[PDB]
Amino acid sequence: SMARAPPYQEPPWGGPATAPYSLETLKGGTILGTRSLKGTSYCLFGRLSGCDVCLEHPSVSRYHAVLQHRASGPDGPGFYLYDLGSTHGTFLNKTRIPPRTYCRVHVGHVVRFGGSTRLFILQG
Amino acid sequence: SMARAPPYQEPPWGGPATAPYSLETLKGGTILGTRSLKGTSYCLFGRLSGCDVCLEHPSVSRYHAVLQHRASGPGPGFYLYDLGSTHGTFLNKTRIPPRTYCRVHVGHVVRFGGSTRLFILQG
Repeated sequence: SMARAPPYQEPPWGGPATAPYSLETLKGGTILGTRSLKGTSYCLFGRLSGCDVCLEHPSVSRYHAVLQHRASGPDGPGFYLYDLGSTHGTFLNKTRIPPRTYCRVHVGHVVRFGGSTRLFILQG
Repeated sequence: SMARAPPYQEPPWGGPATAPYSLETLKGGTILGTRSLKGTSYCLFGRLSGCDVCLEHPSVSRYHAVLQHRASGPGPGFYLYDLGSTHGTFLNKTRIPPRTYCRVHVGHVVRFGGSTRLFILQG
């Protein structure tokens, strides 16, 4: 069979995060760990082991969503959520975002994928 | 009926938040809602009805803590200040010292006493 394409193409405006932004995980009222976004151009979330963040919940799509960073100017931050046509949705605070549409993630905003219990907080 | 005034003195460096900052409230992995911090210098938390954020949990003090904004000059400056609460104020995974300003970076989590409610500073 013909080898599948990668699930996502980084847009021309994408680039690595240079400032010390991070993603903090919450699970059911409990603060878990923090993942640095420094040096990250984009973070791919999904149930497949090949994702940058591998979610276990069966409602999460194999390739679910991407958090894309906009290239920093020469010098707030430009992070955008992009749902890959997920089966059970991507949520930015309470809103289910439209598929395949870049949605700005302001600092402190919460992201949830499908029915996963994990919440991800963009932090500065 | 009505209570005494809170034991808080707005510091000289305090001033109103002009940018659209807010507090997102969570409980048990569920997002509850958002509280705008627009047009306020400080947000008072506690069990008394006079607080800006009124918590019902009995472990939350009558006047528990303040989130104080630093006056904008010519990262936002928000600082948490526990009013000597009996059962503590938590920032990140730490119970903060009483009556000490502690920087709350955007997206960081605040909790009061034994309450399961979480507050996230958002931009």
